[PDB]
Amino acid sequence: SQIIRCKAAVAWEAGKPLVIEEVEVAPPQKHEVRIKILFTSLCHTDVYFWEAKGQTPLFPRIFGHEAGGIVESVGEGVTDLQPGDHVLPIFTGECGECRHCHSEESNMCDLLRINTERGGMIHDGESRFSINGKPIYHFLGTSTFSEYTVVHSGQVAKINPDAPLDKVCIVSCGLSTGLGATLNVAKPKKGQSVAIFGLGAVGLGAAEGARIAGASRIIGVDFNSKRFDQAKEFGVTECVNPKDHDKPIQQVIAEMTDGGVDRSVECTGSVQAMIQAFECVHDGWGVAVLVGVPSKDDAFKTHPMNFLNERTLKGTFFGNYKPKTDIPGVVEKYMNKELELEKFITHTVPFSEINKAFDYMLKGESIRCIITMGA
Amino acid sequence: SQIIRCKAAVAWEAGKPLVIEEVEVAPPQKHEVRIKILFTSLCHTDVYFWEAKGQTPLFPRIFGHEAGGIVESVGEGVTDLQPGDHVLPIFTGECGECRHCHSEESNMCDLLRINTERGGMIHDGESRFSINGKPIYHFLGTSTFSEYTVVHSGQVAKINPDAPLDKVCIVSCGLSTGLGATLNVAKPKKGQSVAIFGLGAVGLGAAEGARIAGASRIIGVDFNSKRFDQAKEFGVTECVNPKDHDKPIQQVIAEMTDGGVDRSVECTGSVQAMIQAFECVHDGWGVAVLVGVPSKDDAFKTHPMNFLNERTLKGTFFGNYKPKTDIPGVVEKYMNKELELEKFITHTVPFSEINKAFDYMLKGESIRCIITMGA
Ligand SMILES: NC(=O)c1ccc[n+]([C@@H]2O[C@H](COP(=O)([O-])OP(=O)(O)OC[C@H]3O[C@@H](n4cnc5c(N)ncnc54)[C@H](O)[C@@H]3O)[C@@H](O)[C@H]2O)c1
Ligand SMILES: [Zn+2]
Ligand SMILES: [Zn+2]
Ligand SMILES: [Zn+2]
Ligand SMILES: [Zn+2]
Repeated sequence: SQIIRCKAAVAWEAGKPLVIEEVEVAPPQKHEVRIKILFTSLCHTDVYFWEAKGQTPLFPRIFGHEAGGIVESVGEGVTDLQPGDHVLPIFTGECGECRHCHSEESNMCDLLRINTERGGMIHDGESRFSINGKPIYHFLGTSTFSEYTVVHSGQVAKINPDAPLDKVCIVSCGLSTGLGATLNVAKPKKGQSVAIFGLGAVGLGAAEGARIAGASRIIGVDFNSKRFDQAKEFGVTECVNPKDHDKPIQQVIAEMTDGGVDRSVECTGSVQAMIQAFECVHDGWGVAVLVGVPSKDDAFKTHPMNFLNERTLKGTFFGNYKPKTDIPGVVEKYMNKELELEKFITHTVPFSEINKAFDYMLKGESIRCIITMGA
Repeated sequence: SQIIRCKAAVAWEAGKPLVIEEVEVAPPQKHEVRIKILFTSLCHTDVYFWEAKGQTPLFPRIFGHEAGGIVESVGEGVTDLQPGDHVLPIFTGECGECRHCHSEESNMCDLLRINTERGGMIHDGESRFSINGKPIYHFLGTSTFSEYTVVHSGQVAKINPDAPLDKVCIVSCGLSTGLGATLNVAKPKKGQSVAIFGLGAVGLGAAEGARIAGASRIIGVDFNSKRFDQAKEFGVTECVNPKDHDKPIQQVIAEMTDGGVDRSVECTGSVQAMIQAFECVHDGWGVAVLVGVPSKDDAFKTHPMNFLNERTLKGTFFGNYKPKTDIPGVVEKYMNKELELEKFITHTVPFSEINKAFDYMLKGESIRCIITMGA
């Protein structure tokens, strides 16, 4: 393997439109594999770092971590992948030899866990992308906004090759995160009630999951009332717009629910919402799960007696799925009609029109928009 | 059943020496029981409300909520208890028919949960205590600093009659609170490491639980370095005093343990300790437990990524033990030589020297001082 010349959607500057550039993609080194991206979608996390809203801004940069693609070649030492394999890159990985990989509870691999500041590869600290000899930096070790990318093999999930990559690409971030937030972490019992603050693609995976758990009540909570109608299709039974109420939104919920919900799942990334997501669960057994990544440093607060009232609070990342281990299995779940994915997909654009995807999410019009390479 | 005259140590005024008086104990009304008290000990919670540290001063009052005694009579409607049974009054009850009692998760009876303001019985708002026809108020529905007391049956754990009442009386508050915090909420795995903040009766219960639980490293955290020596008997392998460190205490623990403890237990009620207790645990699988009850209203505060890096925060009450159902069981553990309680009892005084117990505890000289009626 040599260096590939391909198209990538490059961000040169914070909060500005992406540019399709001809870039050069270096070959994979030890433990890296080089992937042909076939399909990708946009996740809000891309937008947050694209706006350099919160994080250390780093530009120029190639975003994208929700994708479906094909292994083009593999690096030295790689035994679990080969050219031609159908794969999903995931923003956080699984080495199989750390305590966290070794743990039943955690997916925060000491090696391959999410790192949002890092713009280069693990191996040598260099970027595999460049234009005119200058590095274009990586994202979450995936950088899927390029026709070809290089990803550590540990962050690459081989899946059933008959799976349509243009549906199952959403399984690589948003969908599983919400889903897992519910099934693996909150773990609502049959008949129980669940509150979900945020109804984007993540929130709706969580809803799909609580329904999957047999929750009897799934309360959708969102500031954008226009997200409400579609939400019932994913298992949501009622929606609440905090603006439509004088009461504290957690007080609104506690009253709806003879005291508060059984589980809540936080999907938007607002600390007050987190505060609100925790305080809206029932005492004694309520468990709140935070999953939206916050931009503020605002503290989680509250009178401790809510806890001493035996309410638990768990935080999660990527639905606590182990990437190489579980995710191939989840994809199988769609072939098997447990999971209905087409409905998460509301827009489609060609790679050449990738900027339409930023526009749609920012207008609250899309859940997921699929971007198609080669167009 | 008629009225009883006996000795009681009555508090007429805050922070003042208790005085032994002859009082009258009315018979128990519906769902109540009258208990002959054999042994009682003091507790920091007694001193606080006795000092009128914070709440609403209420005097005259009969304090005491750790005791072992014998059922003398039961009021109409009591079926789970009869005259002669050995019991422990608990500061909080289990009505068995409220929403909390029905749950698997919670021990916070909607009916019988702790109340520090109430001076009379539930049934009728009246006190069963009097001197010359004037009420002496209850404390925590137990008032065990009396030869006889009347207690709602929901607050009485019928226990093993072979149990030495002069040992197992401490199981009804402080001790079980810590113990359960570990074993029921934190649930440290065999071999895991634990940090415990606060080395009072509660901490030492928590420390004891972790030992029982098979923790391999049990780190004690307290500002009074003089509690450190006695903690090793309770399973603590090492202690750290923040006053001996410039560094934030959570940062210190994290380097000592290569990232933070597997489990933590916050036992002081200091909010600053709550933040540290949560932040000193390991990401991915760390679980922090707050059990110390705050005396101030400061909010818990923390950066959200601390959660999303998959830490978990749980608060519990009375160690998540159900008063009527579980406390008898913890007592079996002492019987079966699983629980070593004796090491907690540092003093014994006759009921007549009850004011010494205040002194001993106020000089921080005691863990527990057992008080013996009839002397
Ligand atoms: N933990 C993970 O591994 C993981 C994976 C994917 C996404 N995320 C993060 O999850 C969050 C959601 O992602 P998404 O793609 O589904 O976003 P999205 O923009 O498509 O949806 C966000 C929803 O939350 C709503 N919202 C915004 N502020 C709110 C507030 N104060 N109160 C209530 N609702 C509010 C918005 O209306 C929006 O509909 C993001 O924060 C993302 O960075 C985390
Ligand atoms: Zn994402
Ligand atoms: Zn690992
Ligand atoms: Zn006590
Ligand atoms: Zn009850």
